[PDB]
Amino acid sequence: SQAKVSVNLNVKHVVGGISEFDRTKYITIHANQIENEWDGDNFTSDLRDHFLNGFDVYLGRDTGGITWNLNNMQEDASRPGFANPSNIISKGINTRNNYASKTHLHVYENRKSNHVVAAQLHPFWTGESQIATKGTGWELASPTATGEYMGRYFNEFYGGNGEPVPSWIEVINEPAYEALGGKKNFTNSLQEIADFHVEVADAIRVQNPNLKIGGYTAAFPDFETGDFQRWINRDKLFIDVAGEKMDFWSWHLYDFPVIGGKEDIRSGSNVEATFDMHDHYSMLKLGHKKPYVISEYGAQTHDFRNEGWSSYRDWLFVRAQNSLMMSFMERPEDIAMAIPFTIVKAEWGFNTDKNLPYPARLMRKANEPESYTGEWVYTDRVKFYDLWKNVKGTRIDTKSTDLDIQVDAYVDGNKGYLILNNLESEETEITLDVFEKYDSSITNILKRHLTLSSNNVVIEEETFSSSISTVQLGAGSTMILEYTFANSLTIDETSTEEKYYADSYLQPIVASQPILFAVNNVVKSATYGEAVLRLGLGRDHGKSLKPIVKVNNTEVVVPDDWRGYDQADKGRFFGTIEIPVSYDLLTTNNTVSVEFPDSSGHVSSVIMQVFNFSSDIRT
Ligand SMILES: [Ca+2]
Ligand SMILES: [Ca+2]
Ligand SMILES: [Ca+2]
Repeated sequence: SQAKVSVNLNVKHVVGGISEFDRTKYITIHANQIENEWDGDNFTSDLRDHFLNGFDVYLGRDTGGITWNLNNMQEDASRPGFANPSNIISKGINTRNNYASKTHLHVYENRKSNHVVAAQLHPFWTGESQIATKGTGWELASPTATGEYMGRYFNEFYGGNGEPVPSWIEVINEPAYEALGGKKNFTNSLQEIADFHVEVADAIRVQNPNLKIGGYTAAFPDFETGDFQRWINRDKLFIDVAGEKMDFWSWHLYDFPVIGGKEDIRSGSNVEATFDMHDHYSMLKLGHKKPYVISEYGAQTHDFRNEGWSSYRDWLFVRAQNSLMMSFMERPEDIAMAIPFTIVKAEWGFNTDKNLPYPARLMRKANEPESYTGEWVYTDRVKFYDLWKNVKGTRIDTKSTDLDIQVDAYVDGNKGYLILNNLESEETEITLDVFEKYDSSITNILKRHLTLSSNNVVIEEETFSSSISTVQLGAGSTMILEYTFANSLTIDETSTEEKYYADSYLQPIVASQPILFAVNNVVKSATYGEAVLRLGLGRDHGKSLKPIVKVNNTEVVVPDDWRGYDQADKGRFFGTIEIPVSYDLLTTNNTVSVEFPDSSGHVSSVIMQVFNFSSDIRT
């Protein structure tokens, strides 16, 4: 594979007003610094420091606190099925006081800006699978009782002298996964879960109206399944039923690189189509977008579930998290918080029947996999953080000739961070076209290559004293070039990205029948720019993904090589084809014509991604 990556160090890339890397939202871990797992017999005396400070990692998410407390909360004697308010209060005092006493944890509040808390499914869920509180043995009366508890919980177990209230409250973790029949089900309705969210959110807001509340924390947002029936029955329905009650959308986005020997990957076009369709419908139905909390993402490793830790298994996660995070970094204004699902130790997740530890761990005992003994040492998932430890600064315009090379770049004064992320399993020779208007010289490039070498995660580093023109980006690998310039870079050009949504979505594809889309009110706020027509395509394998596309009745070239892999092992293709559209083809109200040679499937979403350049930066 070969790709040319253009890097315009003076062009700030703005979207939704955001043009700074937000490590508090992106470089995160599914932890809370209060968790005992940060302590213990660790390879270092201060794991919190070594990890959170050492790699400048942010927080975070936890569910056990609210779940344990509900599981052990006394019942309201006057209102069966409700948590007793005075016991929520009383227990909250002890929690806040305990927190206040953990003085050495208080510094890490400045890393908890996007604290996410989700209720676990039980005993919060009031549906058919509802169980009584594990400790006190009573069943939540209603979603209202659940929301009231949660509302009281967040009022009493946070604030005051205790832990600051979390910033993102997910109503309930992965409510549909089991109850609605799993990832391939598309017939079951999310109606009850949606009503659950509305009712819980109403009750939370009653107790605390200043909590951002989200749902439905989908385990697997798979919109295309069953001719998009799954989308209709679940995620569309959630927007329809709960949209006006949610402050944010919550998703878990997991690549499945090794599920029954299949490679079912969200990274690339699929996750893009997922955001695209959900955004598009949200625009059509609600008239606005909501931020996403990706409270779990990365990879799961099903074919390894009967195996312990391995570096390669960490790789599968590390590769997924990179490729997925790059997509989240393209949409900073839509991302409230994205947390790779990496638990510090997940001792609570140890599988005693299998004598295997939880798969998703920052730490492992040194003697693993051979023995669950020895001090806690890092898994190779730390290499992700190691690689990203320095990324900060102003996002600048980057571009790849190959959509499988996801590029981003951030300039922090005289430090430049160029991220090259390989969606594909091919090594790619990247030609670097780094343009800088003001001659500012490179004093140093630290080339940090996070890749798979001998089935282990490694960061291969080379250092350079002058510009480099080509790098080898490994298969599925991520490279950060940490540039140092003689002087702070002047970022006086601007690429303002605005996204525009067709007046229609989810359009059935009929052979030789053009699907006509209006993409209207496109502000061409500059003289120079470029646009990306984003066609969400949901089609069976074997159906064409190269429609004839016209923008304002001018035919535009549809790439044969879309962002990401082929999706062969996925149930079907669901992915956004990113179609270069020239700025001069764009007008205010645009028609998009999409015509396939074959029937079936749908143009799930149509988004015109418009980039408005302060100057002719492409030429
Ligand atoms: Ca770009
Ligand atoms: Ca390619
Ligand atoms: Ca591709």
